[PDB]
Amino acid sequence: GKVYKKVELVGTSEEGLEAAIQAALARARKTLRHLDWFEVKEIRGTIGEAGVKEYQVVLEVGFRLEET
Amino acid sequence: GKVYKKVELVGTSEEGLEAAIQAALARARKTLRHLDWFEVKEIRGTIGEAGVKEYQVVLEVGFRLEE
Amino acid sequence: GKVYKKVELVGTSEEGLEAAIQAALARARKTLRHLDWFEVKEIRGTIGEAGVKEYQVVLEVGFRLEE
Amino acid sequence: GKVYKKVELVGTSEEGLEAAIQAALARARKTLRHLDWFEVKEIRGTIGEAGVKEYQVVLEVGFRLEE
Amino acid sequence: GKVYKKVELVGTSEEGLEAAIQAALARARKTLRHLDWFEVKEIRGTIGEAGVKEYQVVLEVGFRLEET
Amino acid sequence: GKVYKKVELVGTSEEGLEAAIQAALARARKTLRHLDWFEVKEIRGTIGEAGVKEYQVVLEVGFRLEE
Amino acid sequence: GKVYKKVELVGTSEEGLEAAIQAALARARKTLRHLDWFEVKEIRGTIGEAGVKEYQVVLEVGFRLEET
Amino acid sequence: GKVYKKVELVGTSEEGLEAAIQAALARARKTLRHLDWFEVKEIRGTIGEAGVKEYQVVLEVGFRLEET
Amino acid sequence: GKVYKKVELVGTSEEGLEAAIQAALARARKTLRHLDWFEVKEIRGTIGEAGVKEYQVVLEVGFRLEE
Amino acid sequence: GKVYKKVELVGTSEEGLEAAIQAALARARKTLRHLDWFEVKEIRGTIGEAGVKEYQVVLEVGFRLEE
Amino acid sequence: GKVYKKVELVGTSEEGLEAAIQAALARARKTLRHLDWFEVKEIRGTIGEAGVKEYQVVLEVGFRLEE
Amino acid sequence: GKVYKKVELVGTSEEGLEAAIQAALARARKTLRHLDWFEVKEIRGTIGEAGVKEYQVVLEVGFRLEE
Ligand SMILES: [Cl-]
Ligand SMILES: [Cl-]
Ligand SMILES: [Cl-]
Ligand SMILES: [Cl-]
Ligand code: NA
Ligand code: NA
Repeated sequence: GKVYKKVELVGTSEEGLEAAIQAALARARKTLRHLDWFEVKEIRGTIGEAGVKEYQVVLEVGFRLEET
Repeated sequence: GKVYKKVELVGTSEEGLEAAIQAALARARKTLRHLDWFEVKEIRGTIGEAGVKEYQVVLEVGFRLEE
Repeated sequence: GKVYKKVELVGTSEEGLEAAIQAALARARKTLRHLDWFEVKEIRGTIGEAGVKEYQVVLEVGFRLEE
Repeated sequence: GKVYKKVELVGTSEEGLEAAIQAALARARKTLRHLDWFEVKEIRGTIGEAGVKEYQVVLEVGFRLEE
Repeated sequence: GKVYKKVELVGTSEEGLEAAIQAALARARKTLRHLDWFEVKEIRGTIGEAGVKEYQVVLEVGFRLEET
Repeated sequence: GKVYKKVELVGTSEEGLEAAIQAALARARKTLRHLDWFEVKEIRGTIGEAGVKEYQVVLEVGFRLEE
Repeated sequence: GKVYKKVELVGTSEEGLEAAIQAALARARKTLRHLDWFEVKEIRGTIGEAGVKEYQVVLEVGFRLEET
Repeated sequence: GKVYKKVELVGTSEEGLEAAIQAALARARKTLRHLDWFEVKEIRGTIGEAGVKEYQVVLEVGFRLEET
Repeated sequence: GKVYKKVELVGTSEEGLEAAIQAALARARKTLRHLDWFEVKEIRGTIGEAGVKEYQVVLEVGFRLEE
Repeated sequence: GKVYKKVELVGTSEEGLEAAIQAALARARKTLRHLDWFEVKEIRGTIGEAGVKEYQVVLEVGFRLEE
Repeated sequence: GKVYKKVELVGTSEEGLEAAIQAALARARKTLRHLDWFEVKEIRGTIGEAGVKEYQVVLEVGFRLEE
Repeated sequence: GKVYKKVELVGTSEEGLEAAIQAALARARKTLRHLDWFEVKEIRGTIGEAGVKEYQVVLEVGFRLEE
């Protein structure tokens, strides 16, 4: 029947976790069609003088493949 | 001694991770007594036109059992 | 030497596990060349009134990269 | 707002994997409402004179909770 | 064929691992029928002035379900 | 009390999962005594022109050791 | 070449995940030098009358070691 | 240099964990030479009317292989 | 808020599992303050002529940090 | 902020581990831009008459995506 | 169809990783026939005054079972 | 009675895996006494113009504690 594909991305953001996630999805939408779900694999980040510099969320984005 | 039980729930929310966790805890409080701790197992979600449709957090809720 | 690539697909089917795997592989053949092997990562599915609605097999497909 | 609950069951059958899964779902449908999805956690079984005696599929059944 | 259900419990005890396990099983038999097997998932505990305060054993208890 | 041993085998087959499992158990029966249970660890396979060429199921076979 | 060390901390906060993480990092910078990155290992918490009492984020903090 | 081999065994005992472990080692000593170490993989068991019927410890036994 | 630290120790003992855990906690108490909880990660050991030479339990010890 | 993508490759070589890794990176450089980091997931290989025939290293290559 | 067996070995060497793997495989050749592949499970070692004393590679060796 | 402690380090080197491990052990020897063993947890690295820029090996170093 239907077949999906999953790509692994790493969204980053200085705002927070949800922001990093949306950042990855926003870019995914530019080149991938039929985005359906995502799964968080890792949550990490860089440290600056004020604490967290950047949040980095590693996630898998699942999307439906078309006919051909 | 004391004995606890753990149940696995998946709280959802279009707002955020904390909201999804709270949603699951809110519902848990209605039928389970002595809620003590939770452990997040998975974080996933669905995608819509604006990006994240709903955040889904799989978590285990531990509570103390009576008698 | 030789270098391979692995892509993650999710084949579905209402018939069974083998069918879901085949579905994923059939679509893979359309856009990928030199498909060599697959590894099943997860087996899950949706539930309907008759039980299993659709079986969903998450798998990795390995194929030889050209050049 | 929505909240789901997952329970772990072990379906068994002498027929095969799919049958063992259906067996667990069939029994689940008797006491649980709004069955949505299932995840296979382990596949094991017992051995008899003719090979596989009984297939045993440990799976999680997710279902939606009423507010 | 037969169907089983597994529940996750945490048995505790100041005496030891075996005691913690038994404590969990003892309570399990008061509300669950047809207990067949258990599986240890975690072993943790709290620390007191004399070392271990209480042992905590997270385990899954498997029991057969009645077709009703 | 009693003691068991577990060996890891990989059964293969062009027909399906159950068949690959059976193939491993069939061969295990020829040199091992008191076979009791099995656990599936991995499910993988090779790809051919028609899709799945061979299904490969890695499993652990548990058997009682004699004293 | 360079060598790094990782320490495991648990930051807590009644506000949220990002806050818990920052709390851990804030304390980390008082005794550790050259903090470079962090990795979330677990997310758990305690439950109170209003739901989440406190969020607990277990994380690893990586920092560069000084050759001395 | 040296090469070791690991076999997986399941020791059982009604006494307790340590007992099940020793049970597996005792039998291992009968047919395997140069036993060096063991690693516990799983701890499970059966349930009887008095609680735990049998403890079952799944472990790997490592031993040194000889010349030929 | 409060911040904890976790250290990983491997307590040993020729007596048993509980003893090995205690051995690690005893030593921990000498240089670490505010010990709160422990988590067992691994259970292994060495083998001698009488069977188990020494039990080794890898565990993490969590304690609250000051200021 | 920025977004990265990770692809899974398997580099192979008859000489060793580093060589297999390099082989994967060499090929990755031909079609992927902004390669930043890699992570080794698995190390396996084939066996021949002289021992190791080919070393196979499965790794993830992370690279920055352009906007 | 064909059935394979996997045994777990631990090769050691003071020279390096590849050497430890080869050591395990060389001894394997002495008593096992039809060695086909290996999978590295762990990489550990002992420490001496000069740093690494011996590298120890835990691996699984797959081979075709006869008949 | 004996108690060990494990610390997690990340050794780096542009030479190779073994070198990165030695780098971590070398630095470890400067502040830690009774280094006994090490376990490799991850192998990763950075990518440069020529392929691997720097190998990074995350490992745990076990050492014996003084009573
Ligand atoms: Cl791709
Ligand atoms: Cl329940
Ligand atoms: Cl430290
Ligand atoms: Cl054997
Ligand atoms: Na948040
Ligand atoms: Na004990």
